[PDB]
Amino acid sequence: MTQFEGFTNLYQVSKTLRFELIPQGKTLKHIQEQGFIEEDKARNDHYKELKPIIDRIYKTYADQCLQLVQLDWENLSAAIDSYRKEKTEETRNALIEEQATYRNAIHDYFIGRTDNLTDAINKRHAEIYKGLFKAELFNGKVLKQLGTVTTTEHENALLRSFDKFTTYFSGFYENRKNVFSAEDISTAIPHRIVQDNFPKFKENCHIFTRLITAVPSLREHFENVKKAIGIFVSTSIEEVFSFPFYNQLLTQTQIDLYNQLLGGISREAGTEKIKGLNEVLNLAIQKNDETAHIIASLPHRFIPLFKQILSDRNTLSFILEEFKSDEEVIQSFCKYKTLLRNENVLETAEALFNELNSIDLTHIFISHKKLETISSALCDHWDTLRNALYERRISELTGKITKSAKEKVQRSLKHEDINLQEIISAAGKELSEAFKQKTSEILSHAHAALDQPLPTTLKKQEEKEILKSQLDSLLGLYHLLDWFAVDESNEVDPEFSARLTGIKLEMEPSLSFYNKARNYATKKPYSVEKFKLNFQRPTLASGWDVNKEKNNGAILFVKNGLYYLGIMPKQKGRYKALSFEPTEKTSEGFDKMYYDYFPDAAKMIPKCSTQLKAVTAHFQTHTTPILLSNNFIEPLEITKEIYDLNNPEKEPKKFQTAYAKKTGDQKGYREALCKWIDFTRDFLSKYTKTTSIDLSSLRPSSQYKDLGEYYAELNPLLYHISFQRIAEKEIMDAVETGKLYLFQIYNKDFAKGHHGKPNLHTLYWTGLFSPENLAKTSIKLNGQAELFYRPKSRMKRMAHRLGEKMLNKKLKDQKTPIPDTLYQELYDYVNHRLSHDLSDEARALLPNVITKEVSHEIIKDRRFTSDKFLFHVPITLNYQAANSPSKFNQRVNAYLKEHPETPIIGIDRGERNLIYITVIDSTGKILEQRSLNTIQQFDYQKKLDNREKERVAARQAWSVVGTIKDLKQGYLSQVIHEIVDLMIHYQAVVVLENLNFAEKAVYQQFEKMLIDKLNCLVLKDYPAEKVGGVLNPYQLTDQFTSFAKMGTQSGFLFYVPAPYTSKIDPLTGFVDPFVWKTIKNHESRKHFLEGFDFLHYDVKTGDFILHFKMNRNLSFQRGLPGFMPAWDIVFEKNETQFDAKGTPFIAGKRIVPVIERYRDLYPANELIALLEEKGIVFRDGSNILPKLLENDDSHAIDTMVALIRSVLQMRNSNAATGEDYINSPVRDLNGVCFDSRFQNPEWPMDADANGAYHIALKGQLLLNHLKESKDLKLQNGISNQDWLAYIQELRN
Amino acid sequence: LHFKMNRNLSFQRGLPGFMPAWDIVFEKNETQFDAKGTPFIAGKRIVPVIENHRFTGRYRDLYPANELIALLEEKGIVFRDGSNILPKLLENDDSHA
RNA sequence: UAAUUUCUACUCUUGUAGAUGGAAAUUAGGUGCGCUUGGCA
DNA sequence: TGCCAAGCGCACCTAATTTCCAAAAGGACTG
DNA sequence: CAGTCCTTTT
Ligand SMILES: [Cl-]
Ligand code: NA
Repeated sequence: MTQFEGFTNLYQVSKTLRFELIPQGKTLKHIQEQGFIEEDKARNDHYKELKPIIDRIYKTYADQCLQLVQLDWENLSAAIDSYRKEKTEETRNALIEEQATYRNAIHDYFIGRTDNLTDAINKRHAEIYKGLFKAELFNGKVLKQLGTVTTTEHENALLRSFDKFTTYFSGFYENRKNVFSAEDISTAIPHRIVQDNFPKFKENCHIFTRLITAVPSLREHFENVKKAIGIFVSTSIEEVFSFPFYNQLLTQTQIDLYNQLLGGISREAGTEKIKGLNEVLNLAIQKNDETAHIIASLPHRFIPLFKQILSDRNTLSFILEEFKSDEEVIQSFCKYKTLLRNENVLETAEALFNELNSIDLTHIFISHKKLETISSALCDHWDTLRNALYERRISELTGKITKSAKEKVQRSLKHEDINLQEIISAAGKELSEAFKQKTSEILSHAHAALDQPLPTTLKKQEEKEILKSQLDSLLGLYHLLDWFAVDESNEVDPEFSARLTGIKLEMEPSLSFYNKARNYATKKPYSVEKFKLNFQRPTLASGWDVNKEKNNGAILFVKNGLYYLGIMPKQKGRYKALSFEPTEKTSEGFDKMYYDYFPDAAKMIPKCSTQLKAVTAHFQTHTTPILLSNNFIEPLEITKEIYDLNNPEKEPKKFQTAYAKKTGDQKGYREALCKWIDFTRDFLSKYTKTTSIDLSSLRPSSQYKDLGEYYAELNPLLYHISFQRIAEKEIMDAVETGKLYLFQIYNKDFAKGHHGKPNLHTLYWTGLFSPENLAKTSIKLNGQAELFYRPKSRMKRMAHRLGEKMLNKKLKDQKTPIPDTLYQELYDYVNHRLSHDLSDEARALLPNVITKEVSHEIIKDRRFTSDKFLFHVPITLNYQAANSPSKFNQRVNAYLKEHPETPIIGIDRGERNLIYITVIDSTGKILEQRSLNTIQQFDYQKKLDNREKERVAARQAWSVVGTIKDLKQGYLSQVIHEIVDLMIHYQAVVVLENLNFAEKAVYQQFEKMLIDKLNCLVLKDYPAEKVGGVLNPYQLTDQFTSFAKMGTQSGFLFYVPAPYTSKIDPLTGFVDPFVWKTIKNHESRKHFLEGFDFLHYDVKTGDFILHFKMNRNLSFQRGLPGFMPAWDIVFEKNETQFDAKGTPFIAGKRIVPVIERYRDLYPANELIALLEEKGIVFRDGSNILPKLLENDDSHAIDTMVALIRSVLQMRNSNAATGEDYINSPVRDLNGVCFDSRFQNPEWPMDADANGAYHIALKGQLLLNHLKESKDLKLQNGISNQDWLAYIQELRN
Repeated sequence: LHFKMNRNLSFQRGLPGFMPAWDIVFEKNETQFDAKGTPFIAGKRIVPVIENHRFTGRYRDLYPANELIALLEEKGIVFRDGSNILPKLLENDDSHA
């Protein structure tokens, strides 16, 4: 049978380790003498200047190709339409095929293999493309064929700075292939054109069509917008939304024009913005007329296109020019301030506002657009002023006050500019005072700011704050002046209008200044960055192989449990390359690694045999075999059969499984497969690097199903590591003469005083060089290691000064933390600087604190107070396995069917908890449940919330923002740790919400980290040879590829829909079945009431019972009949009950919305109240519902229905009280209503816990349905109805 | 101490009155003289003496302005510049302060 | 209120516990501020 | 205590997805 | 050239 310990060595996992390098002997001196750090820093800067210049080549060529593109998009449109309407696998595969067709068509323009062009252009293109990813960039040929464009001397100086060193760009080359690729990859121009933007552009066409059909008036409105924007003059609005035009939307310039048709164009701040289509639509919806509803019911928002890869963005909107220095902003603003002084704006403004005290307030108007801003400023609420205006006008109407008249008044207030006399009359003299007070403040602060002198730089935050407040004050005055409606439509006092407009014009630059100052001041300062080291070796540390040591300059050593990196630089003088001679292992010295690798057979074999030039040149005009002798102890035969096998016309090769899919030649497949493997074995037997490799463990060629299976077994044999001893003399002299740079590879696990557990990464590294691993490779050392230099980034400041005492964050408990609010007090107290008497709570903790005097000076941020050499080195684990797994989920599912006792860990994002776990057994009973707001005695939820608020505050205060991703990782690392221990201890499935069905970041980040961890899980404590140790990692999730490609299962991890997991009774499965949106009138509520069979009082219990059949009130339901035909809904007597800990609560309590804040509500009590007010007999046990209905009192009906809705509100929250409970309105089989307030640990302790519990239980649904299934295939999602039916049947 | 009346409404008795804002003043604790000629200390308050928890038999003379000067100088806050003190008082969340 | 390849939390311990896939390229989005036209009874 | 919709501009922070993780063939230099 | 060492490849 299967076993949990059988989840290992299923696929390769690559990782990077990071270390510090400590130079030894005269290494640092030689590095300094040779001036390598400066040289490598200079390369880095040259790379950064050059990259944009070189990028100009790609950007131009790409646009030149994309301007010529003319495709027909109908077929792709159709495939999209098929797969959308019918959701099958065959329609998908058709779209995937079509997608790939369209991509290749776009790509054909780049490579010069498109029929839509002439032979001359296709010849020119292929010629350019042939040189885009080589050093042909740096020669000028590709720029010679592209235009008569040319480069400035400085640009040529840069290009020649990478002479004999163009390989520094060999990664860049890959990044740029990723732009021009035809593959289905995000980085690529074709993908962007085909799978990103075209769907959008298609959808836009559809939206346009449907809109102008429903509402043909829009056609011209849209055309008019285009006229007003001044783009696409020769193209009518119809053509813009036709497929052929999409051929004109492949270049950035045109995409931005398209986007601004949707988007509109802003001018200077304060001026009217030109509206685009999407705004015109929004405006039309917000009118709430008939045209609005028609539009609101359709799709009413065009989708902007994504940008073209690499291309610079353009905008027709106004861009404000930047300040360049502290000095420039201070001068400008200082001048503007002086202008405002000499102009006499504050004294005019004050005189203007005074004018208001004794002038006809009928001839002063307030802008309709500002009425609500003024309300907030001068009144309790934003609607105060409107409402007072409304109510006053209503009171002034003549005749019987119809509803239409009130309607008319409301409509008048939307547009009309209101005079100040009316505003005052409606709101009261209070308003006059609030106005005068506010104008005083704004003038007072403005005056203060003009008098207050400016700082000398903006280098300190205190200085930026001086700048900010002065701008704030001036902006305040600008805002105040902009309160007044000044236009000549209203009968404004002529003087007032002229004077206001005058000082408004003088104040207008405040806007411009405010924005520019912010845009400058909130810039982040150049922080120092580590840069790559090369030591004058273009292929430095590219790969470790003995045969490459003389080119790549990097070797490894071991000596007395310590690890060293050997770098062999190219010095400035003439020196013979350094050679190392082994000796007897007894002699003192360093053990040097001899690394022996033949990379991926699949590529290297053809590279060294079939794909040779001489081979290709021979088979071009010959059919006779060719025998290779060079690097072969005996000659290797290349026959035409073999050559043509790896070099076909046909798209799939005859030995790839794709030829088996495409055709039906299983004979010829396996025959081609055998002959190729045979040939590989012939190569391996003869080639110099492989001939001595024992391949007897390989099987006979004929027994391999796929080529991958073969290469999977082969590659593990083609890598070996051994050590030989070099004498101390050779090494020390090499260091002495500067022919060797020797560094200790270091982390804190190598400290003299290290005496604890090592970092996981240390364990990987030591496991890598362990004897077991050398004999049978589990961990491989990979090439492409990198060395970095990181300059000091902080100043040395010891966290101490003299005889300071340091206060442990935890008590002698070594468990209980000191409150955040008390720490500084206790800290200042134990260092005798409190400045006041100690608080009572501090004085209570005082006896259990721990202090440590400072004997040894430890440096804050020490690691960053001096330059460091860093080293990144990649490794691969589970090396014996294939590179990707096969049918990983099936293997888990197989294991699960044979292990029905498997427990489930539900994980939930909560409302009051970041993450909440509930572990269930295989019978759906809770083993454990807890919030993970606190781990290791630290409240991460509080720390995170505080840091998020700081970051907002920073943003608003033009202060340094900083990062929160580090704190998030800190937290999630602890969480991941605890989930991993639970999984291992329980051998359990883990179940999370699918987020496709706020604080969704912290949970998304979790998902990622959890999977990455479970892809390769090593537990420090476990021995190396035990499953879960370093040489046998656990692999419990499927190999992560992308979130895009992720399904509802990744091994032991499962995703389930969140709906109906929190607001659901744990004992019955009951959910509120009603849609309260559809209960809105006296009519709807009364039909709703008529649907219930009875409501009657039970004198025994004190409860009311309301009987409902699920087949009634369908109009008001969500179409989820679940499993139960009826429910007795219960109004619980509002009596005292006691929880497990002995704390009381009131049964049946609800917490309902107020929005003042929430209100306590006792339904049963309130029902009795209603019935007693109405005088309706109920204590006999009679049906109350006919009597409420026959009476036909609408307020009694409303109340009753309001009460029903409350009773059905299971979840009841109040942050203030910390209540967040579930109380079910229905009795379980044993005749009791669930209440989390009882604090029974068998059940959910709160609402968030209930969530996790049902997350877990949805997983259980998947495991139960898997068992019953005869496949190893998990069902695709869970419909809400299936869920409810499941859980309701189970519980009852 | 400036208070807008359309503010901190959670602690108000719901009696806005007529005025929008008040400049609450901590009067300097200097000597003033009544008409008869008797001296008194301006700004003086008479507050119950409180023993731990809730115990109040006798009363005591308090001088708010001077005690504020004490509290600021304790914590090294500069105030004779005319600068706003409120942000500085709650910038570090000192419970005593 | 300190030590780290680096991060978070710690300090019996000149260090502890857990985590940690790098580099390069690209793209998408978020938060904040400013502004525009509108909406809310 | 006022938010919300559609959108334009600026600052910076965060996340997702691609390539590589190489010895040796190939050939541009450089006396 | 013949060798060296950066460039490019499967
Ligand atoms: Cl829910
Ligand atoms: Na450790």
